[PDB]
Amino acid sequence: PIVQNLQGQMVHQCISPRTLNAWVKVVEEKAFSPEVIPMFSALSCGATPQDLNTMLNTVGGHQAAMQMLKETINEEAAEWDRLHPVHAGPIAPGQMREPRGSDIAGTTSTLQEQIGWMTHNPPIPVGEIYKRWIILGLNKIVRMYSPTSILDIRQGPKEPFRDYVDRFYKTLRAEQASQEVKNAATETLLVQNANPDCKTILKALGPGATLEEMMTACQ
Amino acid sequence: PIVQNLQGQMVHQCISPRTLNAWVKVVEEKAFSPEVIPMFSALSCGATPQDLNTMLNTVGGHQAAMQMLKETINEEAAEWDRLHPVHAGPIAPGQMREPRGSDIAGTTSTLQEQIGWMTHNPPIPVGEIYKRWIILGLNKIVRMYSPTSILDIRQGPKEPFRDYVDRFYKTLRAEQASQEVKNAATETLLVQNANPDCKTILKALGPGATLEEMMTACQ
Amino acid sequence: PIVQNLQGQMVHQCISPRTLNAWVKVVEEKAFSPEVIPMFSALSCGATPQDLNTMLNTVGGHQAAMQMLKETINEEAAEWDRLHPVHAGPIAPGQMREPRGSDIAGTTSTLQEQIGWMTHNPPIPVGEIYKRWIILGLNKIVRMYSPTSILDIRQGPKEPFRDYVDRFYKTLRAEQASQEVKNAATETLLVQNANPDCKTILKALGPGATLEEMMTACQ
Amino acid sequence: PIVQNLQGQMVHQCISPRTLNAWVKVVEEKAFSPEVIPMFSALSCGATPQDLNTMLNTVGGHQAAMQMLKETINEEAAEWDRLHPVHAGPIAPGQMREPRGSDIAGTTSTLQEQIGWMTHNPPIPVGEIYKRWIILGLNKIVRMYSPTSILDIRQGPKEPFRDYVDRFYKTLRAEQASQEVKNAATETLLVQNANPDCKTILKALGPGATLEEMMTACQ
Amino acid sequence: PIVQNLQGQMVHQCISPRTLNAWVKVVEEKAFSPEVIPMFSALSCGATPQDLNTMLNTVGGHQAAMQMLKETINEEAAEWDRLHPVHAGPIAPGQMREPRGSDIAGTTSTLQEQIGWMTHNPPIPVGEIYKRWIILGLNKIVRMYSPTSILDIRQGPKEPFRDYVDRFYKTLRAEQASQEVKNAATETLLVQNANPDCKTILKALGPGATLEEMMTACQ
Amino acid sequence: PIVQNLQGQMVHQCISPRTLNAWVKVVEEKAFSPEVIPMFSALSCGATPQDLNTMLNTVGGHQAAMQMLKETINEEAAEWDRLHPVHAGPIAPGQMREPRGSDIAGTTSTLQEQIGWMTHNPPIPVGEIYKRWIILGLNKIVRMYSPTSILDIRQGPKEPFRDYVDRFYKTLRAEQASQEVKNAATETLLVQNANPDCKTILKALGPGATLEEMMTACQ
Ligand SMILES: O=c1[nH]ccn1Cc1ccccc1
Ligand SMILES: O=c1[nH]ccn1Cc1ccccc1
Ligand SMILES: O=c1[nH]ccn1Cc1ccccc1
Ligand SMILES: O=c1[nH]ccn1Cc1ccccc1
Ligand SMILES: O=c1[nH]ccn1Cc1ccccc1
Ligand SMILES: O=c1[nH]ccn1Cc1ccccc1
Repeated sequence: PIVQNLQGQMVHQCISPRTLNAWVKVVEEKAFSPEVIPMFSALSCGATPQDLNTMLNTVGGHQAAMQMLKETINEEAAEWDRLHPVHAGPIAPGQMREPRGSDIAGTTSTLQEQIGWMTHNPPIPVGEIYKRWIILGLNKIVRMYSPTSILDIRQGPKEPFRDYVDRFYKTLRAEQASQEVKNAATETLLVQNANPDCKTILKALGPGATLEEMMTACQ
Repeated sequence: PIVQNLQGQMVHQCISPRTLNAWVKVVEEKAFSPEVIPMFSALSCGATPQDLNTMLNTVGGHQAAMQMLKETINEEAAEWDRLHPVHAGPIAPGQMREPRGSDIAGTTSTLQEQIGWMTHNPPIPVGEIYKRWIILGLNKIVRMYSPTSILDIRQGPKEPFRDYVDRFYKTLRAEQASQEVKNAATETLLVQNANPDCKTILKALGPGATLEEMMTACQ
Repeated sequence: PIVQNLQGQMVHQCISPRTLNAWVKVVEEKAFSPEVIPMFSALSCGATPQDLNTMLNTVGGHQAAMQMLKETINEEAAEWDRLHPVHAGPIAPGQMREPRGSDIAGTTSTLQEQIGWMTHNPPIPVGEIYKRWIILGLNKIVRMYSPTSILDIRQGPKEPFRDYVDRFYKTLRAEQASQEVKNAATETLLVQNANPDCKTILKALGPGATLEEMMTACQ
Repeated sequence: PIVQNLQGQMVHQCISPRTLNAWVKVVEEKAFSPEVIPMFSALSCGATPQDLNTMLNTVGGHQAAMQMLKETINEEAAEWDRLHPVHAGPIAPGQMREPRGSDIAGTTSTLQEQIGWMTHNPPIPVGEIYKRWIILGLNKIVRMYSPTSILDIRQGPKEPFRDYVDRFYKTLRAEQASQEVKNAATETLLVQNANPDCKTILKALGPGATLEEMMTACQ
Repeated sequence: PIVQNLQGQMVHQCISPRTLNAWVKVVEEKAFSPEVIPMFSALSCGATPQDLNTMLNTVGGHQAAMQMLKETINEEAAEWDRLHPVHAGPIAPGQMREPRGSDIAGTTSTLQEQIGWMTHNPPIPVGEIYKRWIILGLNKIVRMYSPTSILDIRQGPKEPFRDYVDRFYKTLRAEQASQEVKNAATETLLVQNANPDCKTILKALGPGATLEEMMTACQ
Repeated sequence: PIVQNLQGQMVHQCISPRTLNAWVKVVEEKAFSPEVIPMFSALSCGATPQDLNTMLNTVGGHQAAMQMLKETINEEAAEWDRLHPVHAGPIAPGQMREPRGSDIAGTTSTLQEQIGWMTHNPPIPVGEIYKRWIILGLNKIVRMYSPTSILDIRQGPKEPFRDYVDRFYKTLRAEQASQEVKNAATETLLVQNANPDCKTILKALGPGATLEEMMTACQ
């Protein structure tokens, strides 16, 4: 990653064994559970494109997902090259060349080039641009691997309302519902999918009920 | 988080794998036991709003709780915007814009904006303001998930008084009794809920008994 | 805690996940075994009152003990306020206010106030004063939870003398015998409580015997 | 490894116990799974030739692989000496000698010589040159230890298409297919090797199908 | 402990959770095996008397040993006070007082006094003096807890000579034989205590045999 | 160990709990497997003679080996004293004395003397000289504890050639064959010791076969 030292210069530091192991272990334990993505984002704080490729490449399983992710990165790289075409022919001696999509993705750029871009005044944030592409790809993977439609999350007859709501919102998160839909589902599908006893209690609360109020009501 | 370096400047540092893992593991092991909240506060020392969202978003279960927490944050954001309305229209070039509730909560502000506020002379402490909102939300969750009324904590006939007192005060903590009530319960409900043999001994001590004296008495 | 940096200034640093976890785990594993107290003291090296409250508040069990500890802290705070009454009415602008007992205990003081006191020339050591109160409280808890009187530690007929002496001094430590009594018990209760075969051997050594000499004698 | 300090000088630092243990443990757990190679590359960030030999030499098993790796290094060293012959006879007093292949590989050079080369202005990057040779050798080992031809990865009749695609691309990675072949296999061998029900669905999609679209289709 | 910072000043740093836990765990796992003493010495590198008392006091078991250790420390403190008597009556204002035996042992001195002594030009090395006393005490404990005389370590009839030699020298180490005796036992008791078949082979080697040669001979 | 600080001075730092524990654990898990020696070398990076004795002394088992190691160190110390005799009689006031073999081995020198030598301009590298002696001793131990002659490593009739080659080269490493012999064994003993089916295939390859080619051939 790129970090600041005591002279006030942002400098390269090696990715730590602790970071490398944390990422491989969260993928081993959680696969493409939605909460893996904020973990990836946080473990890749300050990452160069080299560091992002290290993290993705240290994953041993899930090679279907990793091939889909490469396809997404290639789509984003291709859109970058459409928006930001680069001069053909020789670099000005000693000067910074403009990054292409494959430079951002770390496959045609050196670590030295990456550092040069990320530490330019002002930064050309190739690490942050590439991380955006990767997270776009990972979100597609999370949606693909979501096992269950929200339509099939219904409260069991002896299922505590809290356990049902946990399943419901775990499902909406993987299915990648907007916050607007998560906020609004409280006075639609969450009530419809409740068991008869709880649905009667929720129906009676009226509209405008907070989730806290609905959970209190069906305790 | 924001930390101080050797030039005397408060600077951004990445959230550590150790911090990320500590928080996910305490939620896995303890759920919304009351002691999770001081742990959250301490693990989020120096946190930006980005870091607070990372910690909450890395939680995989408990999505009912996480949706209630978003509802609380939205209520606090809305009260902030009532107290501190911001100018519409263009930012003064190169100058700091005033934060809105959604900027404090990290959903409409950049990490660079957050750093700018938190390191301003004097600080606009968006991390501390947002942490207050989050802890307000988490305290509601702790109360909601408290399984047992204090009225139902009664000393078993062969239950050591110490084990009963541990249950009693564990319950009052989750039910979120004020310190005044915790202090005063020693000469009310704690005696009433004691078994006959201990209640007789405590009744005789008189008023003014310390908890230490009551625990000694029923040893 | 408060630590020194490279300019020679004592500065605040966040409590570490390693410290937080060490303390919660020693309380989980050892409860109020006497050796928990030196561990608390060492894990709280440099602690602000905020940090001491974090450590105590991260404990999930033992709420009888934690309520007794609050009662002790309140007694010490009340004695502080007797010795060191503070001016009522407005703070001199920009100047340091004098701490009250509740400021020392971290319930009515800010982290900024605490730092101000602890880093004043010369320090007003609110962290060390509060730690003294807490350790006074924890020592009461250790004594309360000591399960066995020293009168009931007697050497079994096939019990190795060393195993008996370990039980004896483990008991005296929890019962909170002075060093004078621990030193002097070697030529009283330790011999009286020994089995017949060892008591005969120890009786014959004469007075003045070192513990090493008594342990050699009954090997 | 070579790291930068506060004066702006790249300096030697000891290889950490954490790095040493991480590498030995990944070889113990994963052997020559392809993902071991990016892990080796990342754990050896900044490595001197001495550090690379330490990492390889701390491996206890797999001595067939380690002997093949030495053979590869010797081939690369021999090609280096062809491209970059060095002066015979005495070093200019106090001056830097040119590295030979065995100096790059750390067997005939001192740590001091290695540091001298790696910190020269401009660097003679003996650590990076040697790491290239080692990774060339390790890639041969990965290919040798790949247990299964891609021709024998075929979707079972009740095998979820995703599990088949994971096996397929895990196999292509170990067999060390180019990215061009991995990209193009989606509209050849991946369909041919699918079960009848999925092959019918994929045959119908037409050409141009993304992996995401094929995986959606056979969900 | 006392460590050096960047201004070139030896400064106090808190004992680390890692150090505290390492020591408690080695005593839990190894008790008073001789190898515990070099571990104590190394874990207490740079220790103040306060830090040495922390380490000893964090031990929960072995209170017979810990009482013997206090007796040894008191003997050494008493000899210090014989060699180095201190002036009675008032300290020169702002000046360093001379340490007494109980100051060296940390029971009558403050951490500030200890730092003052250890960082004086030239140091009054109270940490190193106290560590010497403690190690003297711990060596007595190791000897006391040694279970077996060297006279009773004899090679079994089907016992590999190497396993016998390991037992022999493990025993001599706990019994606290000088290096002179360990060196010389190779051509006395080690041969006498060998089984008949090995004793015949060793008898024939002649005098002057290295341990390596004796171990080769009886392989 | 000796490390560099920010003023550009090589300074003493305490051996870390992580280093101490890593070494004791590798000896517990691997004994005198050959790969323990590069691990010792790497864990002792920068070590003073004091640190090397700490590491060897923290080993609890293997006291036959540790006594042989002392014998080797004494032989090397004696050869040092032959090559580098030191002046008898008084040190020049305030000046550096020349090290004797026992000073290099840390038994008659202080840590301060060791630091003085290792940080002299130019260094008298007592840590590196002593580490050489120790590794010479440890290599003898590895050879002594090697359980099996290379003559007895023969490919089983259903043993995969790769598993046989792993045994063969694991054995040559412990028996401490030169690299020349390891390189040349590929076209001698490795073929002779192969099973009939593989020997026929290898016999036919001709001379000049790489290990990779032989392993491919007998796959
Ligand atoms: O190296 C890796 N692992 C996952 C993605 N990448 C970068 C990449 C992107 C696109 C095609 C090929 C390689
Ligand atoms: O990102 C997260 N996780 C939990 C809360 N937040 C911030 C937030 C607040 C309110 C609505 C939407 C998002
Ligand atoms: O916060 C905590 N946990 C244990 C003690 N304290 C401080 C305190 C002291 C007294 C009353 C109320 C609170
Ligand atoms: O020391 C090691 N372990 C694996 C490779 N190397 C360096 C080397 C290269 C070639 C021949 C001999 C030694
Ligand atoms: O505090 C501890 N634990 C073990 C020794 N010490 C210091 C000490 C020495 C002698 C008498 C009393 C106390
Ligand atoms: O202290 C230790 N442990 C193993 C070797 N050494 C140093 C030494 C060398 C020779 C004789 C005596 C002691």
